[PDB]
Amino acid sequence: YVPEDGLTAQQLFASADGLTYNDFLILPGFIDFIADEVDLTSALTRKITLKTPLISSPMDTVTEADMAIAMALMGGIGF
Amino acid sequence: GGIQTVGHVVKALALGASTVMMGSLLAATTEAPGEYFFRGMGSLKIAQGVSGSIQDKGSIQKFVPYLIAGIQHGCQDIGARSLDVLRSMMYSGELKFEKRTMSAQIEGGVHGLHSYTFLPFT
Amino acid sequence: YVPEDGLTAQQLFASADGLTYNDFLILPGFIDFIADEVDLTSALTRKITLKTPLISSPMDTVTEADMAIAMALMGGIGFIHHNCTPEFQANEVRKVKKFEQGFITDPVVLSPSHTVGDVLEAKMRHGFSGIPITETGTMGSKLVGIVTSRDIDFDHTTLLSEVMTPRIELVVAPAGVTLKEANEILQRSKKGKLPIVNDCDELVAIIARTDLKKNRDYPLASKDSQKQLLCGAAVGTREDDKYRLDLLTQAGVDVIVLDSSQGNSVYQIAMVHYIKQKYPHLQVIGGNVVTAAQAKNLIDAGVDGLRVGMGCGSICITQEVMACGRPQGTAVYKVAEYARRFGVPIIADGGIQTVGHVVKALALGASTVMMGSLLAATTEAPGEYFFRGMGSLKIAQGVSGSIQDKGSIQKFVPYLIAGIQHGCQDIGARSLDVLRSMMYSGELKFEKRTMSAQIEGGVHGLHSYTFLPFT
Amino acid sequence: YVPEDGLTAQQLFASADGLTYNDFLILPGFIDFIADEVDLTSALTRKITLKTPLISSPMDTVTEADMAIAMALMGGIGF
Ligand SMILES: NC(=O)c1ccc[n+]([C@@H]2O[C@H](COP(=O)([O-])OP(=O)(O)OC[C@H]3O[C@@H](n4cnc5c(N)ncnc54)[C@H](O)[C@@H]3O)[C@@H](O)[C@H]2O)c1
Ligand SMILES: Nc1nc2c(ncn2[C@@H]2O[C@H](COP(=O)(O)OP(=O)(O)OP(=O)(O)O)[C@@H](O)[C@H]2O)c(=O)[nH]1
Ligand SMILES: Nc1nc2c(ncn2[C@@H]2O[C@H](COP(=O)(O)OP(=O)(O)OP(=O)(O)O)[C@@H](O)[C@H]2O)c(=O)[nH]1
Ligand SMILES: Nc1ncnc2c1ncn2[C@@H]1O[C@H](COP(=O)(O)OP(=O)(O)OP(=O)(O)O)[C@@H](O)[C@H]1O
Ligand SMILES: O=c1[nH]cnc2c1ncn2[C@@H]1O[C@H](COP(=O)(O)O)[C@@H](O)[C@H]1O
Ligand SMILES: O=c1[nH]cnc2c1ncn2[C@@H]1O[C@H](COP(=O)(O)O)[C@@H](O)[C@H]1O
Repeated sequence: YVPEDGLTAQQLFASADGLTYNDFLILPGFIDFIADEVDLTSALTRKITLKTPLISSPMDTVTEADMAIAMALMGGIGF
Repeated sequence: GGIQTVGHVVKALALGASTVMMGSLLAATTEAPGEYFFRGMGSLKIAQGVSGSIQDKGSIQKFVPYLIAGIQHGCQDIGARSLDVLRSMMYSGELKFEKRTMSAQIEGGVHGLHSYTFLPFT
Repeated sequence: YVPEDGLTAQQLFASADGLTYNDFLILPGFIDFIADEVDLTSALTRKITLKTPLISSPMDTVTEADMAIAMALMGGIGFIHHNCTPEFQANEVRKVKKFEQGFITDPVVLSPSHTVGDVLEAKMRHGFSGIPITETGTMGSKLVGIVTSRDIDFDHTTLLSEVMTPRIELVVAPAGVTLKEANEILQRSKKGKLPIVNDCDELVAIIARTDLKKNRDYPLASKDSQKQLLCGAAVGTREDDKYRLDLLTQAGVDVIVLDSSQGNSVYQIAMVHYIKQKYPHLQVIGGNVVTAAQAKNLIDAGVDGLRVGMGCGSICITQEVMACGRPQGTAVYKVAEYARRFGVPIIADGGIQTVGHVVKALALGASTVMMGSLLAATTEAPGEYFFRGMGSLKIAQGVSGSIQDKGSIQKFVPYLIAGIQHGCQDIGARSLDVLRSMMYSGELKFEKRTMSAQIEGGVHGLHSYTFLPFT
Repeated sequence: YVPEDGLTAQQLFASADGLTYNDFLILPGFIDFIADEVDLTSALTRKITLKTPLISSPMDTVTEADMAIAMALMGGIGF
């Protein structure tokens, strides 16, 4: 038996202090697989599944046609 | 002091007490001093005790085996192979407690019945 | 805009203080429906759905055959206690299953050479009086006639051939016809019995007017695909329980519950594995668990249901004989919030004293509620009156009590249903499933009830009084 | 994975509210042994080990010679 350490997400966010990404960490676990085996298939909407989570934001300094092509080729999607 | 039942004996053994010393639980028995009908040692300059009476409970040689079996079953229901393992479990944090408010205390011999008898095998 | 009041279930139970049913309340909501509209269809195990959540606990002072019948008729289910000979338990389950039948596939029959005394003897022995008659005195023979009570309203030495209604007169339906058409020809016939014979004129099975009359009378009964009452039985975890279970399944049990003070043990898990190997079609309900850790390994073993609660029974002295236990409200909440992910329903047993406790238990995630003392003194309960925990006697786990008698189940349970319906209607839940979804999403909110708020039930402002529930 | 339930002894007694035996419970665990297998050997003092924890209190209404004998015979000790 080994005691549990750290806060669940629910416990962490219950305090209502306004956390951001730079304000908490995830404690490690157990490794029994090569890194490349991880699968990133993610769902964009309820009928589109992307093989990677990456998306490019719709802005006039990013996501041209030539970037939407080059980001759809790599598994993501561009707006 | 305070030991009234096997539950209290095991609770005291769980909290770190190596042994448990009994008073009233053994006061009325075939081996206890005096005689029957049908006392705190400071009970009499000031009264530290009281003079009581108890229902008689047979003999120690027939009553203590029940008190041992109750302890064994109480630890077996917890998963401790011995008292030392039970106290080690309490110390390491493996054995966990729950608080018992009054409305959870009344859930022992609940008063749903009109009358009853106990008959412990003793 | 109106501010939110009260604590969600999660907020109420996060403090970890050990709440019970008498230690909190549910704040009301909005009413836009008549009480009778509420729907109580509850799930016993993963393949049994009961039209009411009431269960009778397996004990030697409750759940006879005559109470399992009278509680299955009213929509619930009853578990036959296992403090009896295995043949006795099998007989109890047989009598539970042979109350209403549909196709009576094993009717007792006689040959024409028998005697009116024999027919009367069989009547006194079982209860059925419409004895079919076949040439060989068995199912595999020509149907020659039938003898019923109306034929014997009287001499006892006369043979059945002199009292039978012959086959030339009988109105019979050809075998292989669906149940509906069989009932149609029975009802146009205006006669009590409709034997069923095949194209070879050989008796196959019979149906009775009284079975469909019982269906008409009891709309909420619980039945299987053969239209015969649903029965459950309890069994221990010793070795002899294997032969016990063999006998039980011979009787025709539908659901079996493992009986143990603490469920989480290698012996219970071995029984679960044996059951799910020998009888894959039988639903097994796990033992008494009060924690997620206890529930997990029973779920893995493959219990189709879970019994939650330990130490809180009315007749239970476990909390005093040993130090283990957990308050009923916290126990039911915290094993029913975990079980829900795997679909195994929960049966919160013990501590139920009132309709308020029944509804409180069903609000906290318990799919069904199992009752003890509430049903112990009734016309259908075992024993006799004047004017007992199953471990009450090496050590006393129970107590022998007495209760004030409460009439019959068939007149007591409708009030118990109406109370639940009104309690949910006052909250605004169209059904128990909606109530538990409300509890889970956070819409249904609770309030704590200190002692000075508990004393505000039947307050002691009165000198004396009477209750008179319509029952 | 299954979440932990209940309070450790340290957590239970940290509040400093004055608990007694009738004020808390012990949650159950796992059973893989017959009850009789449990061993109760307990230590009275640093050089006396009793095969059972039971002791009889020293009082004038208990622990005669005839009870000290009958309690030492059963594994305990009497004062
Ligand atoms: N409210 C409660 O939680 C509660 C508490 C105590 C008793 N009860 C009731 O009392 C009745 C019996 O309780 P019980 O605890 O005596 O049940 P039980 O005797 O069937 O099981 C308890 C004991 O049986 C032993 N056991 C089980 N299978 C075994 C096997 N194969 N080999 C060896 N030992 C084995 C266990 O180790 C344990 O000591 C039941 O009706 C039960 O529900 C209920
Ligand atoms: N002979 C016989 N027929 C039955 C029995 N129970 C139901 N039936 C028939 O099976 C059909 C059941 O459909 P309904 O009567 O519409 O519905 P119900 O009463 O809810 O039926 P259950 O779901 O069995 O309660 C009808 O034809 C009934 O007459 C029974 O015990 N015996
Ligand atoms: N009212 C009434 N019911 C009858 C009569 N004869 C038989 N029955 C009922 O027919 C019903 C049919 O259901 P079952 O009990 O399953 O019938 P069975 O399986 O043939 O026989 P038993 O188990 O012996 O009762 C029985 O419950 C009997 O009570 C009779 O003369 N009058
Ligand atoms: N299929 C059938 N066709 C014709 N007559 C039948 C048939 N089955 C039974 N009978 C006869 O009809 C008469 C009454 O049958 P029924 O089944 O209504 O009696 P019962 O229900 O046993 O009597 P009770 O009036 O006590 O309820 C008897 O003479 C019986 O033998
Ligand atoms: O006279 C007395 N006054 C106060 N405490 C006493 C007296 N005599 C014995 N005790 C203590 O009280 C205990 C008995 O309590 P019991 O276990 O509940 O019966 C023992 O722990 C004693 O040492
Ligand atoms: O003999 C016993 N000792 C301890 N608990 C029992 C015993 N018999 C039945 N029980 C349980 O106690 C309950 C009955 O409590 P009630 O609902 O308050 O009457 C059911 O949940 C049972 O399974």
